[PDB]
Amino acid sequence: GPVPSRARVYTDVNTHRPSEYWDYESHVVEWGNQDDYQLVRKLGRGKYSEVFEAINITNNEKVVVKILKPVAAAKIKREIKILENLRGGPNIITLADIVKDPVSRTPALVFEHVNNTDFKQLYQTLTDYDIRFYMYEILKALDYCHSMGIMHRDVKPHNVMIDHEHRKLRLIDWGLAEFYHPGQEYNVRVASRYFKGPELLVDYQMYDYSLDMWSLGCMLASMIFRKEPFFHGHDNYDQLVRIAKVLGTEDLYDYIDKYNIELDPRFNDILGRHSRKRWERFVHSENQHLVSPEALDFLDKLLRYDHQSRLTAREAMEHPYFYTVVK
Ligand SMILES: O=C1NC(=O)/C(=C/c2ccc3ncccc3c2)S1
Ligand code: NA
Repeated sequence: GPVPSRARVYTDVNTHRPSEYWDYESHVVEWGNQDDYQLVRKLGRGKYSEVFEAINITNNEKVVVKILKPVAAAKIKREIKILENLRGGPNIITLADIVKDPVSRTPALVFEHVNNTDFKQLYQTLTDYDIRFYMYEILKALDYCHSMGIMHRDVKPHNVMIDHEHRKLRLIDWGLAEFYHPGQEYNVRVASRYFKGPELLVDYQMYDYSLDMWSLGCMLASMIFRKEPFFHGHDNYDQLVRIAKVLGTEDLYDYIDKYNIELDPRFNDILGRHSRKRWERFVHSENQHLVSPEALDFLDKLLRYDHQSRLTAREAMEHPYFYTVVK
């Protein structure tokens, strides 16, 4: 069968912890007072939640309330525990409270409010400097959660809240996040289509933090090339074909060979044969001011089939692309 894989950083962080850190099922929630929060406006609906702007009437500060659906099948406890474990980390959304919603009767998570324009609305208008600046801020969040034994598994523009006026960023929606345990096989039905790593698309379950670095690379490519999304698959199958048209098929087949993966036979009729395109093929008059040799080398080192070969978040922060950003 498939050959096993282990993360090359933060491999055993959870194994050394007391079980309370990662055994989210045994976590006992401390409840706040639902009357502290008055709902202001409906912001939108998640797959398992509904999200509202609200006011904390005890300090009159804006907050956001995420009321979870009872269809969660025990997944509420995981998100709560992960949010509490990561609270205070750089650029991690702050869980301010947990209350029991009086109408739905499910847990409602209370977050700090971010005066964002949501990143997907903004990330196609940024200057070269601002792409580098905000990418570095996202990397602070990812290295923090990875170093804490957690993979986000849903990195995408919608899940990065950016207050562009104040140049502040928060990584949100930890509802798909999971604790990394070496040797564990995970569900591949995570992340959003355009940001899914090759490991998910080829059904390789023993993945790790490096999944988030693929998703980050997809965001970077969309920003520097002004192409939304960069890999524009019509479904999960065509998604891998779109990747192969850029990265080539012989490296894909080498990845499959290395991990002893049984490629879904459906790919035989759609993958074709493709050679890697040099990154300069995607440069044009409208995006060339966002492209530099450093940007292309950095992207090249994120968007690799082999999850063990991609830059880690800390390696990424060391890259020359960020030498221009004030630290
Ligand atoms: O589905 C979700 N999961 C989260 O973790 C969310 C967090 C969040 C935080 C702050 C916000 N500020 C303004 C507007 C929306 C906001 C949303 S929404
Ligand atoms: Na820097």
